[PDB]
Amino acid sequence: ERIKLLFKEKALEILMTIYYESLGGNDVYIQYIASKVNSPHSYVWLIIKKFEEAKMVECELEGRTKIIRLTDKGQKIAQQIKSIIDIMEND
Amino acid sequence: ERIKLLFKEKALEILMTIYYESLGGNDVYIQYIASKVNSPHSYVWLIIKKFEEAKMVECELEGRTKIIRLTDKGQKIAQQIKSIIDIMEND
Ligand SMILES: [Cl-]
Ligand SMILES: [Cl-]
Ligand SMILES: [Cl-]
Ligand SMILES: [Cl-]
Repeated sequence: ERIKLLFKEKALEILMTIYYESLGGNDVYIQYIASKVNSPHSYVWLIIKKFEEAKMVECELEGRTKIIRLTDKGQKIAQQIKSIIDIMEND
Repeated sequence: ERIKLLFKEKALEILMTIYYESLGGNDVYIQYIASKVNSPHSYVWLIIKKFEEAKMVECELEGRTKIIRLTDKGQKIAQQIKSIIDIMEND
């Protein structure tokens, strides 16, 4: 909510979902991101393409499965956002 | 624009305006923030109140002049956003 004050909530949760899922050791599937966030599949896809345009993620097809990975740039950004979230939540 | 992808552009520019103005040594006046950002005075005031609620700024009246200052919390957040902006702009 203080988060909504500064961030686009939907795009943020997509980015951080990719971050935590990859950090945990999972290949990140677009379907998985959808199950975790409050957006329809088509909206997730749209945001992923925007991230790709911004050189923050790369995606590739493995058969019928879309896999998303953070670029070094996307990773740094997610890490910094993680700290902002921490700071915002700690009074 | 990649900024708009993740951030609320209007709130962001208000926060960073406070950050750079204070860093330069100015008392930050609400009127000044308005001259720098693309928002009407009343919208700036609304955002400032939200920041105040989030304990990121404090404001006070000096006569008829509203002065805004970042709290330690607001300062840390602005600093982290500064790095994100830098990262986003450097390919
Ligand atoms: Cl992997
Ligand atoms: Cl990379
Ligand atoms: Cl001062
Ligand atoms: Cl303080």
